[PDB]
Amino acid sequence: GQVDKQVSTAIENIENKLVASGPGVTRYLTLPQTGWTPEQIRTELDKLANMEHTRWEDGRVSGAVYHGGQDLLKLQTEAFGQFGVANPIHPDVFPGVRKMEAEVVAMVLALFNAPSDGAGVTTSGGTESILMACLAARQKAFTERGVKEPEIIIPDTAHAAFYKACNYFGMKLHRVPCPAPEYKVDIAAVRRLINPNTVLLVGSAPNFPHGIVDDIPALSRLATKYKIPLHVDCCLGSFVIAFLKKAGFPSPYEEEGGFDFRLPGVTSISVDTHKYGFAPKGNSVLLYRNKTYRSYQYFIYPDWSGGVYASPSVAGSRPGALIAGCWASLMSVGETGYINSCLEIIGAAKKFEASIKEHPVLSKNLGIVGKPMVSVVAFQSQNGAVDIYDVADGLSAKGWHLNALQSPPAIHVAFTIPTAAAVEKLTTDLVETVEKELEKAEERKRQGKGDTSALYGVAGSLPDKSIVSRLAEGFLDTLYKAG
Amino acid sequence: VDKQVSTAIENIENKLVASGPGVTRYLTLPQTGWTPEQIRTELDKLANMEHTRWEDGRVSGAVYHGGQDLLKLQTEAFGQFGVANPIHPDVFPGVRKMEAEVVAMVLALFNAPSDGAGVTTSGGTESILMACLAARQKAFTERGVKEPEIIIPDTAHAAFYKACNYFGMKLHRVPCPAPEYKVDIAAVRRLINPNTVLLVGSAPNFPHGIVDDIPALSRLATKYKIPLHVDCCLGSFVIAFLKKAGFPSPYEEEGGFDFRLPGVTSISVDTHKYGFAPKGNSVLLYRNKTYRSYQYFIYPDWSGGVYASPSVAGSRPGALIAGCWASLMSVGETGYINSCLEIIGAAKKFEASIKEHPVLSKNLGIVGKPMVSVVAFQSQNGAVDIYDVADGLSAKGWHLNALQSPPAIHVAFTIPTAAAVEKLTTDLVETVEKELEKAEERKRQGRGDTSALYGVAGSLPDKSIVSRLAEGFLDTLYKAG
Repeated sequence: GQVDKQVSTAIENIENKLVASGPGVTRYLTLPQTGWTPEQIRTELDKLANMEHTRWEDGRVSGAVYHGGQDLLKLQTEAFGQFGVANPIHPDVFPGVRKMEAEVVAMVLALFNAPSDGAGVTTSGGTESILMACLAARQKAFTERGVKEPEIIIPDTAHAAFYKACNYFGMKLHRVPCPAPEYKVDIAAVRRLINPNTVLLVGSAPNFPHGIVDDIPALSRLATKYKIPLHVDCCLGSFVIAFLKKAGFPSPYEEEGGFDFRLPGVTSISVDTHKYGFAPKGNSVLLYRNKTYRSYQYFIYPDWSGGVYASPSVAGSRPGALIAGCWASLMSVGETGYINSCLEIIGAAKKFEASIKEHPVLSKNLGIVGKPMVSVVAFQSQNGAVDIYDVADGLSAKGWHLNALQSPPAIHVAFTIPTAAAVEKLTTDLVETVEKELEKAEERKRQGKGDTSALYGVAGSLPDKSIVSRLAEGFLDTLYKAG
Repeated sequence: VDKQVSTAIENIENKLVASGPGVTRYLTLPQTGWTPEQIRTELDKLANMEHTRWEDGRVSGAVYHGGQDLLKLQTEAFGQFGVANPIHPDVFPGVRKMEAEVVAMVLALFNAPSDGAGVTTSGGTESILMACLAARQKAFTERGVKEPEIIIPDTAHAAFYKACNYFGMKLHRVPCPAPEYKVDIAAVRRLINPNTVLLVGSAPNFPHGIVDDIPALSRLATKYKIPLHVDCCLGSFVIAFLKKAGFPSPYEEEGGFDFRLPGVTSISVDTHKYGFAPKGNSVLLYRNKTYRSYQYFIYPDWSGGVYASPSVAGSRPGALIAGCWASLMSVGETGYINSCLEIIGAAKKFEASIKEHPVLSKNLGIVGKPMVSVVAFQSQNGAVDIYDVADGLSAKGWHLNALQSPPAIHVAFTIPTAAAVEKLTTDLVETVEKELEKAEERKRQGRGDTSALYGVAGSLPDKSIVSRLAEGFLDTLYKAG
């Protein structure tokens, strides 16, 4: 009962927090009987656009909007306008799109020093990329090594999409710890888990939670040695991780052959053109060391009454409009653009990182998680008087949308062109937030002795996960609740 | 074999990859960003590359509306919601709303129950995948099934195979025999076993545009307590508005083909076909939230925080969502009824033409009894090879769909193609006539046409051949240099 009531309450709170109601909220739950007018639609749409929301425009949201620049957005919009009806599955009908796509891939292959037989596909997103990589490896190991009970070895810090992959394609997952202070995968632990049913090694460049780049060289050595495909999740490093050297920022493992196709064990890399490529959402690229590989992810069904069906990825039908958007984005930004943006973003990251380490308050109370090199800075509490989640809620109350982590308890900022412009303000607000909690503790001690974010703390520590499970289930339901 | 293959592939590449003077191939990022005007210029160039003229209504079921007014609106929506990502509802509430509303509107269209739930997917493929996954997870959680099986009609969409391949399920193909080209209910029944986790039905099916016996499937589904999924991807809005338009509604008098039938647990609908939403916009419908839930992915233990996603994709395009939404609102019931009237009208007209026109009626035959937007016809004359007809129309600039079982061609009518039905009829007549003449000279004395090679390869003992051929195609799709 009680658990139930608590849950229901929590859900109700979520719904009350996400579902926007109140006078003015017209809920359109059935098709209009007569078509609205263009102006009508435009009006309503503006109305929607101006709903109250975390002001990403004010650079207060972590890694949600990477560029946001009107000029670019317009361009993307025009591209969309020109290729609105384009569907690449019909290259003979939409050749332009087909070209643009190919080119996008090419351009990315180059960024990561791909071999000449390098091949790649566009995917809707990093999730899809990862899925397809996994599938690829599975099919590979099946066709070649006749493997039937597939296994993949991932770091704990690895992106959940991998678990999704294993869940979907029926693979056994192995999570290796990334212990402090390095917060990098345990190579020995990886080695130990390698067995004949291992079909994929995974590495992160960097990883979502902490923004740490795993020991891709070491993983490559293992991969080469045991003849197992290495996949690099670079979704989040995107362009930024690549332009690091050009920007002058140290490139992860430069002196050990980098983190990309330069390393012979690296067989597949996933890159999100929509994160730091600044492409429209719905634009990622998966790279394979050779066509031979890529092929495993293809779906061909020749016996179909409707004709031979062939699809390179998950989707049959896709949006040429978005493809074109991605393309132009790349062309409009260009090497210079990316170097510049890199400079800014990484600069901001480094500045923040310094702030935490140096600022008299922060340096005493907080600590950086590992040694982040890219665009993601994760920090945790080094003072038992300051609960990190409390800090999170404190910043949230100040209008910040940062990312709360679990293992360990921490917060991360994924810096984007917007957030980079707000770094100082972030620093300020963080200082103030921290101070406040210190006073609270002081007041607690004075008194002798309400914690929010407990969902990630108390609930994070809760014995069963069923609780958080139901909580999320609600969230998701809410996402589609209109009535 | 190898040489033949390689040649074929080379022909494909030489037929899809535009080369030749002026074809600038950008294989690396420009060193300095291009200017807006430069980009616009290039983009126009790309847009005006030579291609099958869908604008002239010569492409089957690729562009459903294509109307400038709508496109502009969609474009504006995209412009306003370019950066929107629904996974952040607190950041992009509008999108979150619009989505929910879309789902609702569709749920209504198919007479969903009050506890009816639904998600948006990128497309019908994804819808189908998610339905299959849902069923699987259901049967696992509830009936502890470990070796899942699904029963589908032969005419069912390949995405089902993809689903089974992906999620490791056993697939059962049931025949759809002439003249009905509907699934064999008896054969379905016989295959039902404790490991059966999903029954499938088509409304209509892609190849022949036939609606399966959804009532019967519903009965079986209720009886054996197995989920029924209706693939409605291709019936989309048009099948929903058929009766309103005045055209007969499949199985009206037996409770229709949608949630009115108690056995119908899930329906997949493509807002991007006849909803006229931008590409990347489909909806999956479930009789109850409880059901829908099975397709959700929740990973709570993740160091980055509790991950939860409703479908395949984590990140998604709010721009597209908003576009789809507006499309609906801008078109409205009236609009859809009108478009239905036109499209179905055209289909029927074509169907009649084939049955009545002195030439065609003698040489061709409709496949089954189509009622929707897909009209499929085959050769009734051994002198006329359907694929040859296909190639003939192809030479006339038509992009129609060539089928295998049986050998046939289909037209999926869209606002464009509907406007060209007459011209299509004319060109078809002329095409047929030609092949008849050819056969005359043939018989008077005693080669290989492309489509024929497609048929020959499909008639070959092993599919490995065609497989490779397809692979090549796909590779081509990503060849830039």
